[PDB]
Amino acid sequence: MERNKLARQIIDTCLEMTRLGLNQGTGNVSVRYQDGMLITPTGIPYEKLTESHIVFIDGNGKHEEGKLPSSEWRFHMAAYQSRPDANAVVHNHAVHCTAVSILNRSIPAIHYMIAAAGGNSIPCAPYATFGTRELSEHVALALKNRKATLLQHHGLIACEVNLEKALWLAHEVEVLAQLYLTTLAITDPVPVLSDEEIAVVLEKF
Amino acid sequence: MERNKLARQIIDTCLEMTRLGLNQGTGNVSVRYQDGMLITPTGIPYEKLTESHIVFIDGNGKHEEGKLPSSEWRFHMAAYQSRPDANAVVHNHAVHCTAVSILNRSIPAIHYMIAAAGGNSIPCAPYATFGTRELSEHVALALKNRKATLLQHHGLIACEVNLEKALWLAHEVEVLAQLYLTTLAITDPVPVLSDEEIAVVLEKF
Amino acid sequence: MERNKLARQIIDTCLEMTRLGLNQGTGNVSVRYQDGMLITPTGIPYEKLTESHIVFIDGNGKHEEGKLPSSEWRFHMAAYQSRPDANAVVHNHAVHCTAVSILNRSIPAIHYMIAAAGGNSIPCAPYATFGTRELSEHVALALKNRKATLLQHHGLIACEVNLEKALWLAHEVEVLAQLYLTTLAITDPVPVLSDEEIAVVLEKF
Amino acid sequence: MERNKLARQIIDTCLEMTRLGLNQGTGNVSVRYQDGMLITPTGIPYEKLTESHIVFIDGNGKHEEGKLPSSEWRFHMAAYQSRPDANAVVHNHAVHCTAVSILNRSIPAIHYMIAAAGGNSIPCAPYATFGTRELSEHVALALKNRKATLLQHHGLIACEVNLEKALWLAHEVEVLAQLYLTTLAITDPVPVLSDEEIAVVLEKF
Ligand SMILES: [Zn+2]
Ligand SMILES: [Zn+2]
Ligand SMILES: [Zn+2]
Ligand SMILES: [Zn+2]
Repeated sequence: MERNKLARQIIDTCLEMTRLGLNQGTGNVSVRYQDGMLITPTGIPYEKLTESHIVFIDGNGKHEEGKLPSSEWRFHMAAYQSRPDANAVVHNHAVHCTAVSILNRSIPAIHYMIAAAGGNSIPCAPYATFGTRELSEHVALALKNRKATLLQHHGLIACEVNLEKALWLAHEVEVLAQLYLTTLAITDPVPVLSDEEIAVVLEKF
Repeated sequence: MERNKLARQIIDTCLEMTRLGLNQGTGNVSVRYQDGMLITPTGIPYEKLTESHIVFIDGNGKHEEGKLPSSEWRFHMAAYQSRPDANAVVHNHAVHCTAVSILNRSIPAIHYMIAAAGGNSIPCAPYATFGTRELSEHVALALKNRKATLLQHHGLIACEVNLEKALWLAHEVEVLAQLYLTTLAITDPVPVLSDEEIAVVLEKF
Repeated sequence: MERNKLARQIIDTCLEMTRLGLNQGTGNVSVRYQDGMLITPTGIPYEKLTESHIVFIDGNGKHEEGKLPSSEWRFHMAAYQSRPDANAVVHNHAVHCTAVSILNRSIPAIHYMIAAAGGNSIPCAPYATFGTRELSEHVALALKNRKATLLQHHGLIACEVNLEKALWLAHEVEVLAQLYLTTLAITDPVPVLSDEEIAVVLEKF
Repeated sequence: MERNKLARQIIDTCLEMTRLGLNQGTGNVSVRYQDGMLITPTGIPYEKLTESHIVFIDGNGKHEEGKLPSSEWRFHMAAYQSRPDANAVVHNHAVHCTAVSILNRSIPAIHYMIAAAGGNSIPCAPYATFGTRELSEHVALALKNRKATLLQHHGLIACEVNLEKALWLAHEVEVLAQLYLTTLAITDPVPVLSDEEIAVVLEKF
């Protein structure tokens, strides 16, 4: 659990994300570490990334000297304080999720895998300018009882116990997003599973 | 026809499936073997899979010691008992097929390749919680006269004589799914080939 | 211009086609040769293809001994007799083109690249069972004044002077297909360029 | 900043563009150089491109002897004269952008990344035959206060300080295009961010 092993995984998650069709050189990834977090830097294209580029931001919000952390670092810190169990955070502007956040809609229970994020929906937190404390509060309120949330006019945040499951979850919500937009263009509303049905699935997971 | 050759093929089918855009670390593949089947395990990402991870489940539903078979193993066993000719089963949550299963619609004869699954349609079996005996019965009734079926709010099952044709068929039904949703957004109903026309194509295959 | 050099190119065109997202192990490719043509065989997956699998079919429709030519060989021969200038033929079931052939619509002049196929449209020939003489006649009538045509409920045929341009053209018509279906879901009709405008573009090419 | 280093980058941008899903052997790339520019040649498929194929066109519009510059070179020269700060130009026929240019619509502020191109929109310049002086004037007027523009019934032009950012920007506008068409099929108008909101984002960048 050294710093470089964690930094290598961050980078591999970036590469993997790009390969899955979710990143477009616009996302950012972090892990919980010591009293704060390790995050991707702003400005460096993912493919030029080396272990030594990863940035440490302490619990007070102070970042390592001579390194610029991602421009969206503040809602990574908000996630870690709102959800003590989260150890990794994945943010991207995946097209389908983002398109659903532009309609300012929550993703309802159109598929039983919606339970991976913890309930019968994927919420859409309200718009606030990237990098602000106001955006950070909306994110913290949306992650109180869900592991993933849309961000109106912006994209997605997913958190989990490690980077593997956070990427897995991020991908699953982009599939759910795609399903909802594809079915919504044909019929409105979209048929959903009942709350009873989701409660069984939750128990089963 | 040793166990490892069959296990290697299962793994290659997983890899291939992921490369074709159908799997997203959510499907499961099996082959008929001895008195039961060889299936993919639950919990291991496809890329960490080795021959020794594949799980044997006998005809009584008893799985090898210290191995966890996929969570969806019961409808693989239902397929093998409903269709004696099936020797391999491919299940995934391919986006277009799944989107059609959310509208709870059958895929009708919009293209002459619908005959690869054995008739003039791809049915949609009703919803039941994953991993249950009730889901297993719906699957068994849907595969009685077709080689592939949608599963409402869930995804797809395809079966054939070997893994090569089962993957081939699974991919073909995802193309058919895509065609139907793309045309359905423009016009409802979608023009179909007549039953007479499908009967000629069937004979020809 | 030996037989093996031509057979190697056929195979590379198959591989390339699959890489571009047009083939799904359902198309077939040919080249004009001697008094007939060299075509891909039926039944062999593209990746197992070797120079020695390619099939020669003479001008009388007689194929080499102990080799099965593609099941769709007859409209390849129809193309060569209807268009003396065509030296290669590419057929596939590319999703967007096929979706447009299911609406039984011609692709009109929504983009100036429609002139690559020779006019102000990409026609849609009427349905007839694959592999028949009736299908062959519709194809021959559609290619009289165009280098590419849709085939209702089926897919696409493109022909050109060599395999490079036939694949290039096939890809361009799949892009045109995608543009038309994407715009058609928003507005019906789709704005087009006037015949005057297409006549200038034609002259320019 | 030798000529070959610049020629190598042009080629890599072509390759990269094709890998991102934007090019289809139809775009063209240039860099500002000496008194004119270095551009891709017409007729050579991107994968056969070598440093020695790149063409130099002076400020008078005279191209190197025995080399044919792209057929769309004139609006590359128009870009360089309309925007002194642009050092690289990327043009392609990316499907979503092109589909939006067929509806002859501007892309409005549906996402905060619209500010990368310099304002609250991505304009759509009017149609004129490829390769003409009339097309060149529309492009010059559209790039006066934006770094990217759609071209009605045609595709996209993006310019920036270097090739890296010009490709990055071109990709971002294709994502914006996709978002707008996907949301437009569900609801018309598409919710946008207010001008006040975009003014803050602009300041922040
Ligand atoms: Zn963001
Ligand atoms: Zn499943
Ligand atoms: Zn065909
Ligand atoms: Zn162009």
